[PDB]
Amino acid sequence: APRSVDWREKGYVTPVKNQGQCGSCWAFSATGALEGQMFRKTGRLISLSEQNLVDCSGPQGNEGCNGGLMDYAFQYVQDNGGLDSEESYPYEATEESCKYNPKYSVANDTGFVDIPKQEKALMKAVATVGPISVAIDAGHESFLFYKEGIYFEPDCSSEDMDHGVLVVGYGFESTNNKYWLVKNSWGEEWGMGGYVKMAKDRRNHCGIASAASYPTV
Ligand SMILES: *C(=N)C1(NC(=O)[C@@H]2C[C@@H](S(=O)(=O)c3ccccc3Cl)CN2C(=O)C2(c3ccc(F)cc3)CC2)CC1
Repeated sequence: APRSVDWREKGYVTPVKNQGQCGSCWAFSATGALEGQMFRKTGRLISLSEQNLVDCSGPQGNEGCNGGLMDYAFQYVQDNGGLDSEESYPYEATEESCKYNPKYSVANDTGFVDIPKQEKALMKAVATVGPISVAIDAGHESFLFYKEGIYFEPDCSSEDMDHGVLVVGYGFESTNNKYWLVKNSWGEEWGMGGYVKMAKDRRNHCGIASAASYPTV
């Protein structure tokens, strides 16, 4: 694979969003990945509706503002035959009745791919596909209060993940210096404009390769 990848530089990635006081991280991870794959396919970047996922993907197993899985979101989009745009179905950070309207659908998917649970495989996938949904262990004050540089938490778990985010690339600092470029959903005042550089090739730090996946389109 290349030594560095950054899909943001190719137009694959919407600006950093903010989930607010709703446990919808999984919905932002899933819209991020689908935004990327729709861009790959069509050349058009259109921001997608997390609220549509929050309100409507219960049947697939998601739990609204209480949590969910990116693969269940990808399944919803396939089952449903569409997903509305962010503009048409804006984000409210609370649960409400499903208001999906097929007239405003701007995305589709045909399923999803679960990546092997190794960082080499995750790198392969990022290098070829685009941005990738990942699970991480973000349950640490060091993460909540992260500002700069490559994030490494000695007490991170590779099994107990609690937050869905989006890998948009990877690289290295200087010339234990590799990182994953990770888009969060906590607004642009957290981290590096809303991004974190997660330690890469340090034995699956924080579980970043433990539940990685993307939608097929
Ligand atoms: C986001 N605001 C919150 N976190 C979750 O909803 C996370 C997202 C996924 S994950 O990325 O952690 C994960 C973990 C293991 C395997 C696959 C994935 Cl995609 C699930 N989340 C959770 O916190 C858990 C969960 C699992 C199943 C479920 F139905 C609801 C939650 C505990 C793993 C809401 C804080």
